Amino acid sequence: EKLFTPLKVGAVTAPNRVFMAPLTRLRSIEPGDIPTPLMGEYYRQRASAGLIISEATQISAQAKGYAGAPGLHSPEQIAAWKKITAGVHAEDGRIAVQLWHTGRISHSSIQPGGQAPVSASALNANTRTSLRDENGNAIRVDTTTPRALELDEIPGIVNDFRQAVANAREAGFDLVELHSAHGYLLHQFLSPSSNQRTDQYGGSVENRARLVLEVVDAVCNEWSADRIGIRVSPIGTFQNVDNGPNEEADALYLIEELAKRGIAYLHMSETDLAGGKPYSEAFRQKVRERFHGVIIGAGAYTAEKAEDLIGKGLIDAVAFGRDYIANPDLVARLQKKAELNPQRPESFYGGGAEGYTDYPSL
Ligand SMILES: Cc1cc2nc3c(=O)[nH]c(=O)nc-3n(C[C@H](O)[C@H](O)[C@H](O)COP(=O)(O)O)c2cc1C
Ligand SMILES: O=[N+]([O-])C1=CCCCC1
Repeated sequence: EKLFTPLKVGAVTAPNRVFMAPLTRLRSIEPGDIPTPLMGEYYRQRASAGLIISEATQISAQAKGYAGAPGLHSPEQIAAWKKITAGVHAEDGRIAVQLWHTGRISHSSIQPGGQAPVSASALNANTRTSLRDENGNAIRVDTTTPRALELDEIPGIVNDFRQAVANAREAGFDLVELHSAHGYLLHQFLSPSSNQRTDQYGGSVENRARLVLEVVDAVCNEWSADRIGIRVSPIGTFQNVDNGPNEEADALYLIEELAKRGIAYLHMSETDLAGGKPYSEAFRQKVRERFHGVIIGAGAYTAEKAEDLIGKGLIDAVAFGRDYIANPDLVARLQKKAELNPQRPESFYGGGAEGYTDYPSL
Protein backbone atom coordinates (compact mmCIF):
# COMPACT_ATOMS: atom_id res chain seq x y z
CA GLU A 1 0.00 0.00 0.00
CA LYS A 2 1.23 3.46 -1.00
CA LEU A 3 -1.94 5.44 -0.29
CA PHE A 4 -0.78 6.06 3.27
CA THR A 5 2.67 7.33 2.39
CA PRO A 6 3.73 10.97 2.19
CA LEU A 7 3.81 13.08 -0.96
CA LYS A 8 5.41 16.44 -1.65
CA VAL A 9 2.80 18.71 -3.27
CA GLY A 10 4.67 21.87 -4.25
CA ALA A 11 5.43 23.73 -1.05
CA VAL A 12 3.34 21.39 1.12
CA THR A 13 4.03 17.84 2.31
CA ALA A 14 0.92 15.65 2.46
CA PRO A 15 1.17 12.71 4.94
CA ASN A 16 -0.97 10.46 2.69
CA ARG A 17 -2.38 10.38 -0.84
CA VAL A 18 -6.09 10.41 0.09
CA PHE A 19 -7.31 13.88 -0.87
CA MET A 20 -10.68 15.58 -0.40
CA ALA A 21 -12.01 16.69 -3.76
CA PRO A 22 -13.56 20.16 -4.18
CA LEU A 23 -17.25 19.93 -3.23
CA THR A 24 -19.80 22.71 -3.64
CA ARG A 25 -22.17 22.59 -0.69
CA LEU A 26 -24.00 25.95 -0.99
CA ARG A 27 -24.19 26.85 2.72
CA SER A 28 -22.61 30.32 2.67
CA ILE A 29 -24.33 33.44 3.99
CA GLU A 30 -26.14 35.86 1.72
CA PRO A 31 -25.84 38.74 1.40
CA GLY A 32 -22.06 38.72 1.02
CA ASP A 33 -21.33 35.10 -0.01
CA ILE A 34 -19.61 34.66 3.34
CA PRO A 35 -18.14 31.40 4.64
CA THR A 36 -19.35 30.32 8.10
CA PRO A 37 -18.18 28.67 11.32
CA LEU A 38 -20.32 25.66 10.31
CA MET A 39 -18.23 25.35 7.15
CA GLY A 40 -15.16 25.66 9.37
CA GLU A 41 -16.31 22.71 11.46
CA TYR A 42 -16.93 20.61 8.36
CA TYR A 43 -13.41 21.25 7.07
CA ARG A 44 -11.84 20.67 10.51
CA GLN A 45 -13.56 17.29 10.71
CA ARG A 46 -11.77 16.28 7.48
CA ALA A 47 -8.32 17.58 8.41
CA SER A 48 -6.72 14.11 8.33
CA ALA A 49 -6.97 14.24 4.52
CA GLY A 50 -3.59 14.36 2.83
CA LEU A 51 -4.91 17.60 1.31
CA ILE A 52 -8.35 19.23 1.53
CA ILE A 53 -9.38 21.04 -1.67
CA SER A 54 -12.16 23.47 -0.82
CA GLU A 55 -15.49 24.01 -2.45
CA ALA A 56 -15.28 26.20 -5.53
CA THR A 57 -14.96 29.82 -4.40
CA GLN A 58 -15.58 33.03 -6.41
CA ILE A 59 -12.70 35.20 -7.50
CA SER A 60 -15.10 38.16 -7.81
CA ALA A 61 -18.81 38.97 -7.55
CA GLN A 62 -19.10 38.55 -11.31
CA ALA A 63 -17.72 35.02 -10.88
CA LYS A 64 -20.82 33.91 -8.93
CA GLY A 65 -23.10 31.35 -10.50
CA TYR A 66 -24.66 29.55 -7.49
CA ALA A 67 -26.58 31.00 -4.51
CA GLY A 68 -24.70 29.92 -1.37
CA ALA A 69 -21.24 29.48 -2.93
CA PRO A 70 -18.58 31.49 -1.09
CA GLY A 71 -16.30 34.19 -2.40
CA LEU A 72 -12.72 35.24 -1.75
CA HIS A 73 -12.93 38.83 -3.01
CA SER A 74 -14.26 40.86 -0.08
CA PRO A 75 -12.78 41.79 3.29
CA GLU A 76 -15.50 39.90 5.13
CA GLN A 77 -14.86 36.77 3.06
CA ILE A 78 -11.13 37.01 3.73
CA ALA A 79 -11.81 37.32 7.47
CA ALA A 80 -14.18 34.34 7.53
CA TRP A 81 -11.79 32.14 5.52
CA LYS A 82 -8.92 33.06 7.86
CA LYS A 83 -10.85 31.46 10.77
CA ILE A 84 -11.53 28.35 8.65
CA THR A 85 -7.93 27.80 7.60
CA ALA A 86 -6.73 28.45 11.17
CA GLY A 87 -9.08 25.72 12.37
CA VAL A 88 -7.80 23.25 9.76
CA HIS A 89 -4.23 24.09 10.72
CA ALA A 90 -4.99 23.63 14.42
CA GLU A 91 -5.90 20.04 13.45
CA ASP A 92 -2.62 19.63 11.49
CA GLY A 93 -4.38 19.67 8.13
CA ARG A 94 -3.57 21.26 4.77
CA ILE A 95 -6.15 23.13 2.68
CA ALA A 96 -6.18 24.43 -0.90
CA VAL A 97 -8.83 26.85 -2.07
CA GLN A 98 -10.45 26.02 -5.43
CA LEU A 99 -10.97 29.32 -7.28
CA TRP A 100 -13.55 29.65 -10.05
CA HIS A 101 -15.35 31.98 -12.33
CA THR A 102 -18.57 30.23 -13.30
CA GLY A 103 -18.96 32.12 -16.58
CA ARG A 104 -22.14 31.02 -18.37
CA ILE A 105 -23.16 28.45 -15.68
CA SER A 106 -24.91 31.24 -13.83
CA HIS A 107 -28.08 33.33 -13.74
CA SER A 108 -28.66 37.06 -14.20
CA SER A 109 -30.45 37.30 -10.81
CA ILE A 110 -27.21 36.65 -8.94
CA GLN A 111 -24.93 38.76 -11.16
CA PRO A 112 -23.87 42.34 -10.35
CA GLY A 113 -26.65 44.68 -11.54
CA GLY A 114 -28.84 41.74 -12.51
CA GLN A 115 -27.03 41.45 -15.83
CA ALA A 116 -26.31 38.48 -18.06
CA PRO A 117 -23.27 36.45 -17.00
CA VAL A 118 -20.13 36.43 -19.18
CA SER A 119 -18.44 33.78 -21.30
CA ALA A 120 -16.17 33.26 -24.26
CA SER A 121 -19.20 33.41 -26.61
CA ALA A 122 -22.90 34.30 -26.37
CA LEU A 123 -24.10 30.69 -26.14
CA ASN A 124 -26.40 29.35 -23.43
CA ALA A 125 -24.92 26.58 -21.29
CA ASN A 126 -28.18 24.66 -21.66
CA THR A 127 -27.97 23.39 -18.11
CA ARG A 128 -29.09 24.40 -14.64
CA THR A 129 -27.55 26.17 -11.71
CA SER A 130 -28.69 26.50 -8.10
CA LEU A 131 -30.45 29.57 -6.71
CA ARG A 132 -32.19 30.03 -3.36
CA ASP A 133 -35.93 30.46 -2.89
CA GLU A 134 -37.64 32.94 -0.54
CA ASN A 135 -37.02 30.58 2.37
CA GLY A 136 -33.34 30.15 1.62
CA ASN A 137 -33.59 26.65 0.16
CA ALA A 138 -31.62 25.48 -2.88
CA ILE A 139 -33.59 25.37 -6.15
CA ARG A 140 -32.51 24.48 -9.67
CA VAL A 141 -32.89 27.10 -12.42
CA ASP A 142 -32.04 27.20 -16.10
CA THR A 143 -28.89 29.13 -16.94
CA THR A 144 -29.07 32.63 -18.46
CA THR A 145 -27.66 33.24 -21.97
CA PRO A 146 -24.31 34.91 -21.50
CA ARG A 147 -22.61 37.97 -22.99
CA ALA A 148 -19.34 37.36 -24.86
CA LEU A 149 -16.44 39.05 -23.08
CA GLU A 150 -14.89 41.89 -25.03
CA LEU A 151 -11.19 41.62 -25.73
CA ASP A 152 -10.49 44.57 -23.46
CA GLU A 153 -12.22 42.80 -20.56
CA ILE A 154 -9.79 39.84 -20.56
CA PRO A 155 -6.99 41.55 -18.57
CA GLY A 156 -9.53 42.25 -15.83
CA ILE A 157 -10.47 38.56 -15.59
CA VAL A 158 -6.78 37.68 -15.29
CA ASN A 159 -6.38 40.33 -12.61
CA ASP A 160 -9.39 38.98 -10.73
CA PHE A 161 -7.72 35.55 -10.53
CA ARG A 162 -4.46 37.21 -9.43
CA GLN A 163 -6.20 39.26 -6.77
CA ALA A 164 -8.13 36.27 -5.44
CA VAL A 165 -4.78 34.41 -5.10
CA ALA A 166 -3.34 37.36 -3.14
CA ASN A 167 -6.42 37.12 -0.95
CA ALA A 168 -6.11 33.32 -0.64
CA ARG A 169 -2.48 33.55 0.50
CA GLU A 170 -3.52 36.15 3.07
CA ALA A 171 -6.46 33.97 4.15
CA GLY A 172 -4.08 31.15 5.16
CA PHE A 173 -4.62 28.62 2.39
CA ASP A 174 -1.69 26.31 1.69
CA LEU A 175 -2.29 26.07 -2.08
CA VAL A 176 -4.70 27.34 -4.73
CA GLU A 177 -6.48 25.15 -7.26
CA LEU A 178 -7.59 26.90 -10.47
CA HIS A 179 -10.99 25.56 -11.57
CA SER A 180 -10.30 24.91 -15.26
CA ALA A 181 -12.84 22.03 -15.44
CA HIS A 182 -16.55 21.14 -15.57
CA GLY A 183 -17.69 23.76 -18.04
CA TYR A 184 -16.90 26.89 -15.98
CA LEU A 185 -15.26 30.00 -17.44
CA LEU A 186 -11.76 28.68 -18.07
CA HIS A 187 -13.13 25.48 -19.64
CA GLN A 188 -15.60 27.58 -21.70
CA PHE A 189 -12.57 29.17 -23.36
CA LEU A 190 -10.68 25.83 -23.70
CA SER A 191 -13.56 24.00 -25.44
CA PRO A 192 -14.35 24.64 -29.12
CA SER A 193 -17.99 23.80 -28.32
CA SER A 194 -18.42 26.82 -26.06
CA ASN A 195 -15.80 29.05 -27.65
CA GLN A 196 -16.65 30.44 -31.11
CA ARG A 197 -14.41 33.48 -30.82
CA THR A 198 -12.40 34.60 -33.83
CA ASP A 199 -9.88 36.71 -31.90
CA GLN A 200 -6.68 35.68 -30.09
CA TYR A 201 -8.74 33.84 -27.45
CA GLY A 202 -10.48 31.43 -29.85
CA GLY A 203 -9.89 29.15 -32.84
CA SER A 204 -6.59 27.33 -32.45
CA VAL A 205 -5.82 25.35 -29.29
CA GLU A 206 -3.09 27.90 -28.52
CA ASN A 207 -5.74 30.64 -28.56
CA ARG A 208 -8.29 28.58 -26.61
CA ALA A 209 -5.73 27.84 -23.89
CA ARG A 210 -4.45 31.45 -23.88
CA LEU A 211 -6.67 32.68 -21.03
CA VAL A 212 -5.95 29.76 -18.71
CA LEU A 213 -2.20 30.06 -19.29
CA GLU A 214 -2.30 33.86 -18.70
CA VAL A 215 -4.09 33.09 -15.43
CA VAL A 216 -1.52 30.44 -14.48
CA ASP A 217 1.33 32.87 -15.16
CA ALA A 218 -0.36 35.70 -13.23
CA VAL A 219 -0.98 33.54 -10.17
CA CYS A 220 2.51 31.99 -10.18
CA ASN A 221 3.91 35.51 -10.27
CA GLU A 222 1.61 36.68 -7.46
CA TRP A 223 2.59 33.81 -5.14
CA SER A 224 4.86 30.96 -6.32
CA ALA A 225 4.48 28.13 -8.86
CA ASP A 226 4.83 25.61 -6.04
CA ARG A 227 1.59 26.97 -4.55
CA ILE A 228 -0.54 26.53 -7.69
CA GLY A 229 -2.58 23.56 -8.79
CA ILE A 230 -5.07 23.26 -11.63
CA ARG A 231 -8.12 21.09 -12.14
CA VAL A 232 -8.98 20.03 -15.70
CA SER A 233 -11.63 17.75 -17.17
CA PRO A 234 -10.18 17.56 -20.69
CA ILE A 235 -11.48 14.16 -21.92
CA GLY A 236 -15.22 13.65 -22.30
CA THR A 237 -18.25 15.87 -21.68
CA PHE A 238 -18.97 17.73 -18.41
CA GLN A 239 -22.13 19.81 -17.81
CA ASN A 240 -22.70 19.95 -21.56
CA VAL A 241 -19.20 21.11 -22.42
CA ASP A 242 -17.34 18.58 -24.53
CA ASN A 243 -13.62 18.92 -25.34
CA GLY A 244 -13.90 19.09 -29.08
CA PRO A 245 -12.84 16.83 -31.88
CA ASN A 246 -9.15 16.66 -30.97
CA GLU A 247 -9.51 16.32 -27.22
CA GLU A 248 -6.44 14.17 -26.51
CA ALA A 249 -4.03 16.26 -28.60
CA ASP A 250 -5.44 19.47 -27.20
CA ALA A 251 -5.13 18.12 -23.63
CA LEU A 252 -1.49 17.17 -24.18
CA TYR A 253 -0.78 20.62 -25.56
CA LEU A 254 -2.18 22.28 -22.42
CA ILE A 255 -0.39 19.84 -20.11
CA GLU A 256 3.00 20.44 -21.82
CA GLU A 257 2.42 24.16 -21.43
CA LEU A 258 1.50 23.81 -17.75
CA ALA A 259 4.63 21.74 -17.17
CA LYS A 260 6.79 24.64 -18.30
CA ARG A 261 5.53 26.71 -15.36
CA GLY A 262 6.61 24.11 -12.77
CA ILE A 263 3.28 24.24 -10.96
CA ALA A 264 2.53 22.09 -7.91
CA TYR A 265 -0.08 19.76 -9.39
CA LEU A 266 -2.39 18.65 -12.20
CA HIS A 267 -5.78 17.38 -10.96
CA MET A 268 -7.66 15.38 -13.61
CA SER A 269 -11.42 14.97 -13.19
CA GLU A 270 -11.90 11.90 -15.34
CA THR A 271 -15.69 11.52 -15.46
CA ASP A 272 -18.92 13.13 -14.36
CA LEU A 273 -21.31 11.25 -12.02
CA ALA A 274 -23.04 9.43 -14.88
CA GLY A 275 -19.75 7.85 -15.93
CA GLY A 276 -18.14 7.15 -19.25
CA LYS A 277 -15.19 5.62 -20.99
CA PRO A 278 -12.10 5.18 -18.85
CA TYR A 279 -8.87 6.98 -19.64
CA SER A 280 -6.61 4.75 -21.76
CA GLU A 281 -3.34 3.66 -20.19
CA ALA A 282 -1.62 5.11 -23.23
CA PHE A 283 -3.17 8.51 -22.55
CA ARG A 284 -2.13 8.32 -18.88
CA GLN A 285 1.43 7.54 -19.98
CA LYS A 286 1.52 10.52 -22.35
CA VAL A 287 0.32 12.81 -19.57
CA ARG A 288 2.85 11.38 -17.12
CA GLU A 289 5.84 11.91 -19.46
CA ARG A 290 4.84 15.50 -20.06
CA PHE A 291 4.10 16.72 -16.55
CA HIS A 292 6.66 16.75 -13.77
CA GLY A 293 4.52 17.70 -10.79
CA VAL A 294 1.98 15.77 -8.79
CA ILE A 295 -0.88 14.17 -10.70
CA ILE A 296 -4.20 13.72 -8.82
CA GLY A 297 -6.83 11.39 -10.30
CA ALA A 298 -10.53 11.81 -9.56
CA GLY A 299 -13.92 10.48 -10.56
CA ALA A 300 -15.61 7.40 -9.09
CA TYR A 301 -12.28 6.07 -7.81
CA THR A 302 -11.85 3.26 -5.35
CA ALA A 303 -8.84 2.89 -3.05
CA GLU A 304 -7.88 -0.19 -5.08
CA LYS A 305 -7.88 1.74 -8.37
CA ALA A 306 -5.78 4.49 -6.78
CA GLU A 307 -3.25 1.96 -5.47
CA ASP A 308 -3.07 0.28 -8.86
CA LEU A 309 -2.41 3.56 -10.74
CA ILE A 310 0.07 4.82 -8.13
CA GLY A 311 1.83 1.45 -8.35
CA LYS A 312 2.00 1.80 -12.10
CA GLY A 313 3.73 5.18 -11.69
CA LEU A 314 0.92 6.99 -13.48
CA ILE A 315 -0.67 9.14 -10.74
CA ASP A 316 0.49 10.29 -7.28
CA ALA A 317 -2.76 10.84 -5.38
CA VAL A 318 -6.53 10.40 -5.54
CA ALA A 319 -9.26 12.88 -4.73
CA PHE A 320 -12.50 11.47 -3.35
CA GLY A 321 -15.67 13.57 -3.50
CA ARG A 322 -18.79 11.78 -2.26
CA ASP A 323 -16.93 9.43 0.05
CA TYR A 324 -15.46 12.58 1.74
CA ILE A 325 -18.91 14.15 2.10
CA ALA A 326 -19.92 11.09 4.15
CA ASN A 327 -16.67 10.07 5.91
CA PRO A 328 -14.75 12.73 7.79
CA ASP A 329 -12.14 10.10 8.69
CA LEU A 330 -12.02 8.53 5.22
CA VAL A 331 -8.24 8.09 5.62
CA ALA A 332 -8.61 5.89 8.72
CA ARG A 333 -11.49 3.97 7.17
CA LEU A 334 -9.51 3.15 4.02
CA GLN A 335 -6.43 2.29 6.07
CA LYS A 336 -8.44 -0.09 8.32
CA LYS A 337 -10.66 -1.45 5.55
CA ALA A 338 -13.70 -0.30 7.48
CA GLU A 339 -17.16 0.26 6.06
CA LEU A 340 -18.06 3.71 4.74
CA ASN A 341 -20.98 5.72 6.12
CA PRO A 342 -24.15 5.75 4.05
CA GLN A 343 -24.39 8.84 1.84
CA ARG A 344 -27.44 11.15 2.01
CA PRO A 345 -27.59 12.94 -1.37
CA GLU A 346 -30.61 15.03 -0.52
CA SER A 347 -28.40 17.18 1.73
CA PHE A 348 -25.43 17.60 -0.63
CA TYR A 349 -26.64 21.10 -1.62
CA GLY A 350 -27.89 23.79 0.72
CA GLY A 351 -29.40 23.56 4.16
CA GLY A 352 -27.48 23.38 7.42
CA ALA A 353 -25.61 21.01 9.71
CA GLU A 354 -27.77 18.00 8.79
CA GLY A 355 -26.00 15.99 6.08
CA TYR A 356 -22.94 18.24 6.49
CA THR A 357 -21.28 18.00 9.95
CA ASP A 358 -23.31 15.03 11.29
CA TYR A 359 -21.55 12.16 9.55
CA PRO A 360 -19.63 10.26 12.26
CA SER A 361 -16.09 9.08 12.48
CA LEU A 362 -15.30 5.54 13.42
C1 LIG B 1 -22.08 17.66 -4.24
C2 LIG B 1 -21.01 17.87 -5.30
C3 LIG B 1 -20.34 19.07 -5.42
C4 LIG B 1 -19.24 19.19 -6.30
N1 LIG B 1 -18.57 20.39 -6.31
C5 LIG B 1 -17.47 20.51 -7.11
C6 LIG B 1 -16.71 21.69 -7.06
O1 LIG B 1 -16.92 22.63 -6.27
N2 LIG B 1 -15.58 21.73 -7.85
C7 LIG B 1 -15.20 20.69 -8.68
O2 LIG B 1 -14.20 20.83 -9.40
N3 LIG B 1 -15.92 19.55 -8.69
C8 LIG B 1 -17.00 19.45 -7.88
N4 LIG B 1 -17.66 18.24 -7.85
C9 LIG B 1 -17.03 17.04 -8.42
C10 LIG B 1 -16.21 16.33 -7.38
O3 LIG B 1 -15.07 17.09 -6.99
C11 LIG B 1 -15.76 14.96 -7.87
O4 LIG B 1 -14.91 15.19 -9.01
C12 LIG B 1 -16.96 14.06 -8.25
O5 LIG B 1 -17.87 14.02 -7.17
C13 LIG B 1 -16.58 12.65 -8.68
O6 LIG B 1 -15.81 11.98 -7.66
P1 LIG B 1 -16.41 10.94 -6.57
O7 LIG B 1 -16.88 9.72 -7.35
O8 LIG B 1 -15.22 10.65 -5.70
O9 LIG B 1 -17.55 11.65 -5.85
C14 LIG B 1 -18.79 18.11 -7.02
C15 LIG B 1 -19.49 16.89 -6.90
C16 LIG B 1 -20.57 16.75 -6.03
C17 LIG B 1 -21.17 15.37 -5.83
O1 LIG C 1 -17.99 23.02 -9.74
N1 LIG C 1 -18.53 21.87 -10.01
O2 LIG C 1 -17.89 21.04 -10.79
C1 LIG C 1 -19.78 21.60 -9.64
C2 LIG C 1 -20.43 22.44 -8.81
C3 LIG C 1 -21.86 22.20 -8.35
C4 LIG C 1 -22.57 21.16 -9.20
C5 LIG C 1 -21.67 19.95 -9.39
C6 LIG C 1 -20.45 20.35 -10.19
